[PDB]
Amino acid sequence: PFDYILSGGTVIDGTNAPGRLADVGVRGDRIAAVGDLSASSARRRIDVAGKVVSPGFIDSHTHDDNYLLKHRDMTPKISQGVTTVVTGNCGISLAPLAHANPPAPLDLLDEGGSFRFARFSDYLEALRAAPPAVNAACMVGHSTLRAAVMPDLRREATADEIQAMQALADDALASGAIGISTGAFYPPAAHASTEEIIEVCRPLITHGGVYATHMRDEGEHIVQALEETFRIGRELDVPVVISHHKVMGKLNFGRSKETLALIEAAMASQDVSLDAYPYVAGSTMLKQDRVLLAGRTLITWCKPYPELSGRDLEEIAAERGKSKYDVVPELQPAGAIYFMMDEPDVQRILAFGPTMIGSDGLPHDERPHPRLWGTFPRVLGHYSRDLGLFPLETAVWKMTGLTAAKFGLAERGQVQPGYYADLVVFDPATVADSATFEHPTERAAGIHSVYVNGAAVWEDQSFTGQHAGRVLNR
Ligand SMILES: [Zn+2]
Repeated sequence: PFDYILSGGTVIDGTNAPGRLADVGVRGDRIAAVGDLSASSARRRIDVAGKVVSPGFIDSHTHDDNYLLKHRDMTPKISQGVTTVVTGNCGISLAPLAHANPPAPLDLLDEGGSFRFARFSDYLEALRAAPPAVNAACMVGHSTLRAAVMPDLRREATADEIQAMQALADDALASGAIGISTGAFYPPAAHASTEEIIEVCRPLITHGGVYATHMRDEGEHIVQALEETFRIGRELDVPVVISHHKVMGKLNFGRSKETLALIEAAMASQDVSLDAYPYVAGSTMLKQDRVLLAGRTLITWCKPYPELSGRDLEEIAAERGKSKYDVVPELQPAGAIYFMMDEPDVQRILAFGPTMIGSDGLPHDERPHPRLWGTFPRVLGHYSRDLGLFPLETAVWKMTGLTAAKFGLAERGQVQPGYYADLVVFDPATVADSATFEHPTERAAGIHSVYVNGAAVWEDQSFTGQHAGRVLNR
């Protein structure tokens, strides 16, 4: 007999097909059957009339590396329907690095002494021994590798340093990492050359992993950064994933037309993917950057002056008699939210066929960007239903089947017999992001229940206590 059947709802199967009335039966960690299951014995037949049963949402871009260890409930994600997270993005991974004061932006993962894993395998073992509520597909970050190996980050790595970093990356992949990410936009890797990145990432071909990247620049020089990324992909001969695609700064508004055209052209000749979050503001370390600081900027946390959390940086700066750019050093380390994108570009990028959804949530932040709690329902409700940017099945595909295919997460991302029972039950009419910039931790509406490997992890608007997630391999 099946353990349970989600009966009477509409199945949106993750393959980008209009929903159809069908039941979903689960046995253990697997979807046993899909269709009219009235004739199948089941221990429970759960009524989900009026709801959609879809595959669990796979987050396209997280910084949950440490959150998985410290807050196993993973409430910000499971409350949104997320069942799997891709970690170790933008060159930032929790492991391998034993360091009491890692360089920003690695601090976005730190709760205080969190960087304690000398080997990547140590980190994966900790996850497997105390599993989180969601599955984890983990990448190793090139900036973490530089921090672990280089005595001086302000220059290109020597061959010896490249050898040490490549060895750590190869061990990580052998242990289960699904790829390597870079973020040369950030200080720890700003001096890394294209060749350094290529040499450290060589093992991806041998292990069948992916190359993910926070491009070197996402503004004035985004074409050069895209070309660098495509070149790295061709040299590595592995799939590339462009993280949180955007065009930032007023001088670049509207340029999504140009960037998406370059990406679409590259996709015709090499393997390229991209993801994005559904908002007009970014968030990361507080950084002295003319473009990030051009517009409205809010502080998310601040080490030297904790009282600044939540404040408007222009006010802080002006009261200190400085521009935002000049006041930044005295406030570091800190985090911020930057209103530097334009709605038409965000919509064009979200609607671009291949764009996967990634929240880019920064879970340890005191006053976080709402994308941490509202990304997926914002796409399903606001964008799909309310604005009609894409039909619901396409919005679901962009956070399920597409993502599972690009990251190579076998037997996940689709409601198919034999696949793992990572599932979401949501009300298409009411699903909505409730988190706002003012109240960024509000739980989404319309998420009825969420299942990971067949076990309910979210029910009655609460974590069930099921630590059902698994560390995944490509
Ligand atoms: Zn990034």
